Amino acid sequence: APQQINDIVHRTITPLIEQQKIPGMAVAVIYQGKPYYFTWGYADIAKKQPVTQQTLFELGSVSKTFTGVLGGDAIARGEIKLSDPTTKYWPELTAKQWNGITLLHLATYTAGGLPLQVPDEVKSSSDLLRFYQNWQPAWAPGTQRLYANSSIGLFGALAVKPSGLSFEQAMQTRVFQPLKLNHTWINVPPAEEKNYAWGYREGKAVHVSPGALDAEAYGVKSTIEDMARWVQSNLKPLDINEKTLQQGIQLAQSRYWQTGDMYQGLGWEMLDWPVNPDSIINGSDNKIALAARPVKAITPPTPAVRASWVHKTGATGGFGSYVAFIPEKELGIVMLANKNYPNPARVDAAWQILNAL
Amino acid sequence: APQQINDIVHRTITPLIEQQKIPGMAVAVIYQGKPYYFTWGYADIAKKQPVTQQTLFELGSVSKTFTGVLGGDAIARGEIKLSDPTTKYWPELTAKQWNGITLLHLATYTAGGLPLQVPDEVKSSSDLLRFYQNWQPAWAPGTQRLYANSSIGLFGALAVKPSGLSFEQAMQTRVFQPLKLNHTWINVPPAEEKNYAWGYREGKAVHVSPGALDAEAYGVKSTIEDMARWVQSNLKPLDINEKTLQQGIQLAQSRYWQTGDMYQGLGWEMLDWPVNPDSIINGSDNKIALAARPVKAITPPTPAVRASWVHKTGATGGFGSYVAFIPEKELGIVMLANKNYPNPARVDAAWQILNAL
Repeated sequence: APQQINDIVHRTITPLIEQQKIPGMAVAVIYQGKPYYFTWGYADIAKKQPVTQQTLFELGSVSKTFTGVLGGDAIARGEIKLSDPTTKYWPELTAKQWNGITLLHLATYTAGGLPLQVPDEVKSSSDLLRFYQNWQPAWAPGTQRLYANSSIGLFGALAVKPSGLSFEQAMQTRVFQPLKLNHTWINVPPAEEKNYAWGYREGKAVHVSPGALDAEAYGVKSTIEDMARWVQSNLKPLDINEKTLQQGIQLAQSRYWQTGDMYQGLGWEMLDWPVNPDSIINGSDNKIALAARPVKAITPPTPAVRASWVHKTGATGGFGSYVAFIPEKELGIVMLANKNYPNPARVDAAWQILNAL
Repeated sequence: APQQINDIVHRTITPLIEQQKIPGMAVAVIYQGKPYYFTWGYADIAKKQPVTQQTLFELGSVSKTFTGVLGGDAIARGEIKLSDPTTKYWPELTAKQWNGITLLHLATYTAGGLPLQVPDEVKSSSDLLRFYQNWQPAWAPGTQRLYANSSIGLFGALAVKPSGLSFEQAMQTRVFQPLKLNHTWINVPPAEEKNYAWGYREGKAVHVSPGALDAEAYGVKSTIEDMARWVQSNLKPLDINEKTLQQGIQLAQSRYWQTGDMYQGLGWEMLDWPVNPDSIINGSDNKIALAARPVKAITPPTPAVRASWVHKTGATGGFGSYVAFIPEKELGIVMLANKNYPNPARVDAAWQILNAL
């Protein structure tokens, strides 16, 4: 680890952890293409287990970059089209509303108001179908962005339908595997239970709860080393072999919509680089991030731009994560914690390290 | 040349030739990746110069494919965006109508009615400026497809604006060169003069006349060997060294609009495969080909599909050409003639062969 890196790291993360009261944290820095790992604290507080590079953390919403790529793959494979209507994959989706609602809308929260979370009462696929059928939109599709699980989640489920595979089976075989994402799970196997960190909420050890469209919207668990690869991959997709995956990645970072200085990709989110840290930091605020905003459509879209600050935050009840990278500079970082803490906090920490280069 | 290539070729072309009365022709077939050339008659009748595979032909509208790839390149280069307004690149293009006219519109003949041809009285950049200032649309941008030189021609001129290069310089350096098209010209160098075929029209030997936007709309001259390479490339853009050329290519075969069973790409046209010969044969007729047609917007577009029938016809006063390939089959063909003869004749001929495999 080059000093300068170690430096900004200690400088930056130590206070974050102390301030936020974070139990365990793992950090990776991709500098000029190479990763540098940092670890601190506890995965299991009472069992005194440390956070190692093999520690699995709940990525929460970071899962969405996965789902977005997996769908970019499906596109690249010719199996689906963003331009297709939802009903084409869910025939029984008879409601009119569904009319002009495309895969694209689902994928980018522009469907006109689908809910952030899927009701906890919705258990069966059946429940699920009532749910979607009975939903009426507030806006015209493609007019306003409203971050929602029930949206990109549905997109996930459907995007794998042609493949004949289960969401998780496609993910595995289509992304993890090819990428050597050996310790990435939707479901964590017994073999890895020992490495599965505990989330902490109000001082209680906790694990993501089960719910509809979870795998798709927030079910991925990973290690920093994996997240590191995840980063390199996304940083330089041209280097991956699977042609479809390689294309998928690029599709996920293409710009489909604009809202302010942000661009909505598939799963991912981008801003031009050089960025204005404010925008990023403050924008991370759920008060902004979770809000309903009017979108500008990019017709036709702008393919993945090298000069962007690409990134994503995610949270579960006991975990908080963040990802970001500058494709043009071959630089990025990944931060995973067993505590859900203020986003803005995560992004600023991110901004210091990276800004220090 | 495997027999059943030579066969179907002789079987099909030889007659075509007799039938249309074509003075010289050159054909190439791409089979399983490899190319196979066929030659016939003369290039220079009077002089009795045989068509060779070093013989240059005016591709007319086939140029447009080059224009399209050059165009997708520039976008891969972050140099331009299809979603941007024309005025952005030609600021003096102030008239209202130009309003919501994007580069996309321009590249795809979807601007609302620009004329097929640029009046020949239009000589200066000035003349050119009046022309477009005074042009009044027949429809709203993005509603109708109307094949046009003045459309894609301007797309080509502007797309190179930011690179600072002349249209030709950019093409040479950006496209011809990296592909090794050593005998492809917009303007023919003296040393190539002796290999440059004459066109024949009404028993007259003729070469394309100069015109505004000619380079961009129909200015290239090429050989079959080169055209071959052109074909291969297009068949497997993923093999191109140049990242931006490589993307440009796949950008040029993305589906932006649909009209009938056809999809408008950049320069290129495509249909799914298996294709219906009728539709392709009959569509090739100018009565249809040059007719406005309502387009359906592909939102967002469909990235290049491998199972497609991709092609383009082209002509100048004394030459007729055609190209078609099936990326999924590693199959394609090129027909170059020193005479402009019925397109449907070209498409059928082409179909026969490709259909034979």
